[PDB]
Amino acid sequence: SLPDLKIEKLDEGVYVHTSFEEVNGWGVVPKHGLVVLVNAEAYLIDTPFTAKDTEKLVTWFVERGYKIKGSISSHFHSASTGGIEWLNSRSIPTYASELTNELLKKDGKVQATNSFSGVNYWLVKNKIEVFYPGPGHTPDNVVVWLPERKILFGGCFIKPYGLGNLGDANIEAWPKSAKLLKSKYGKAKLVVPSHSEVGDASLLKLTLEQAVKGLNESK
Ligand SMILES: [Zn+2]
Repeated sequence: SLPDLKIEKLDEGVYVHTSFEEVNGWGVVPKHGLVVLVNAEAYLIDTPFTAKDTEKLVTWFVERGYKIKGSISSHFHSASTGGIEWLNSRSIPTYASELTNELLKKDGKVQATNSFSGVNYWLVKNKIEVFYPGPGHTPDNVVVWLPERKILFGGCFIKPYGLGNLGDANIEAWPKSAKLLKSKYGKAKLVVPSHSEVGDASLLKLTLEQAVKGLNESK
């Protein structure tokens, strides 16, 4: 029995949702995503691994007066797209970049209903921006920046303590990508990694350092 889905308030209009999967090392590993409340509507930033937890997360907010306006998945792995099938099935708009949908399709997974490309994309005009620093953890990974609170959701592109699974990683490009991220969001007040506790802009530096170390230690 895996731990129960958790939903904790991180900042005004921002919640961190946490779900868990069983791996082959850390046994049970926590996966953090967010929920951004704009007006009386909620935007899911990454989905839980399963339909069960995505449903629990959706209903938690629906029962509090919030309509689910949509979800955005930061990379193709289930940790971020596990709930797209369920959300699609409820006609809740789901978003992913073209690269992500291509990896999903290729992996025989259901794709986001709405796609996008380019370095940056505003999911919600001046409130939720999606940024692509380039390949790192996976070919498609993106981050989501909330300008108002200065919060950066890094998903698993932010690896401040070690890079983890390199299976779909691009070790030679990760450094460049992390440099661009660090220059782009040095102003973040909070950086939310997928598997670790929340931190400040230092996580961008630390991620860069691990990426560099990883490239060096590869050749
Ligand atoms: Zn991943």
